[PDB]
Amino acid sequence: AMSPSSHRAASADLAGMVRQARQRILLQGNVPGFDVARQIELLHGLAESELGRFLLLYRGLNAEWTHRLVTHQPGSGALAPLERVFYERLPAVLATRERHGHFRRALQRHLRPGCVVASVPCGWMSELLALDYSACPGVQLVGIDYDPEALDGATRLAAGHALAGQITLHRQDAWKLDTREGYDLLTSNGLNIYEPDDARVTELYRRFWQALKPGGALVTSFLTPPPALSPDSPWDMQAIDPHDLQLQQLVFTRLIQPRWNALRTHAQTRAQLEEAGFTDLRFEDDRARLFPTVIARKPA
Ligand SMILES: CCCCCCCCCCCCCCCC(=O)O
Repeated sequence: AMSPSSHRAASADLAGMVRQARQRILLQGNVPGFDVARQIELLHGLAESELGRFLLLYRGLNAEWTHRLVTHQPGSGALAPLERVFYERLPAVLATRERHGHFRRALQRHLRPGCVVASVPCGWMSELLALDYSACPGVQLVGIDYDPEALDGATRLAAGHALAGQITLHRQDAWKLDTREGYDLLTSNGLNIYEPDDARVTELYRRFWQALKPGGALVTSFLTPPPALSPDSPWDMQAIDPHDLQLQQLVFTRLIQPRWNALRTHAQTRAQLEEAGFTDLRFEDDRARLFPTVIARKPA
């Protein structure tokens, strides 16, 4: 488990996080569509869920939960009723599954025989292990992650895979990446959205650029700001169910309080990537434009 190391049992910290969320409900009262009692029911649904508990405690996703959430097939599995609504209806969850699809299409398009593909942070390597390698013999896969549990999980997920022997894993802080021209393709999801400082994200992109061979490509992603937050929000409100958005807003803002709130526009992301040395940017937007994918080229 992610915790201890807080030196306490996770159950003790969880009770605290639940108490704090309950107080925020009681002190702030009703919201449109969800009275106090209903909010308390939502909090209980979170606390009864394995993923819900992880989010209450840690306020972000790790390798395990990114994989399990992103690869969830709607209607499948053993989920409690409310838990299933969270897995299947929240606009941001729908968006990250769309994004996952765009990552797969982009990586597949750019794959060539013998190429070296890196994922940073690799997590369980869900996207790379899902690709079709039938016409790309000799691909080498590289996974970098700072979480030893992520690397263990990648190994376990790849154990029966055709490319199990083509994987090299490294425990490294992604923010300190210093590979020089080692990869043809690099994919990254779930780092920039946790870093509110724009310059720190630009520097991460620069390390990605430095790690790519000339002519290589980066596939990454970013969460975008909603209309309340930015005059330049790309959100298509006609592509978002109003009630499910209200549900997400209550769950995120009041209950979980997620750490993935470094939201950036297409133009901001373009500026960062161009500063880092990338050209020929292509954006692959999800339907509501909550979580675009970007493919960025390093000049030959
Ligand atoms: C079942 C408990 C509630 C589940 C709530 C899941 C909300 C996840 C939102 C995922 C998309 C945006 C955040 C991505 C963050 C990341 O990739 O690390």
